[PDB]
Amino acid sequence: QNQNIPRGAVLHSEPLTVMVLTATDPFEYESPEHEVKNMLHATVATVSQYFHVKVFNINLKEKFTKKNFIIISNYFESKGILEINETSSVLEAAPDQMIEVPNSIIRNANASPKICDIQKGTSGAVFYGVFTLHKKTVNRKNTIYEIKDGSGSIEVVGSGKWHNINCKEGDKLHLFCFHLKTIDRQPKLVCGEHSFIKISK
Repeated sequence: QNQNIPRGAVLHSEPLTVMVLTATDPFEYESPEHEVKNMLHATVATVSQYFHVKVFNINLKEKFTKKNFIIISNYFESKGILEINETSSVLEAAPDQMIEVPNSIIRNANASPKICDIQKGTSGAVFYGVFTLHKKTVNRKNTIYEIKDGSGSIEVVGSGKWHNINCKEGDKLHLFCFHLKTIDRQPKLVCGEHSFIKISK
């Protein structure tokens, strides 16, 4: 711990134009020092790639609206996820900087992984996606959300803000930035600091 770039992460200084595809509202979370912090999640695309983005400056909420074009620089990339820090630059693109993102990229960005492919993951691998709730178990300390698709079932462990969420079997759980851990010799998805869940009917 001597530079702020995480282990195995990369600093990108050069400007990158992206189109915003989706974004969450700002939400509060807790830092390891128990400070209340604020961020949002977003998905953005270039003409050739999409990225999930952790946005650590909620003053950027209006810039991260669907179909807006923005230019990012001085941001980190870690495990394929972009991180927009308070020190990052995020500017509104000019008309001559807008780009044409193919629909295939947008469909891809919006696709969820199958649970069987999540189950193949290495310890610590990070996943996002929308899954059907099969079974919920609220414990003293955390909640087990068992999600299922045609490829398999897996447990999602929620604690803190993600403990005892208001949902029922059959609802869809939109998971942001969960990661794989081995518990009872079986892959489970668990929260990290920046995890988020949204429920839909």
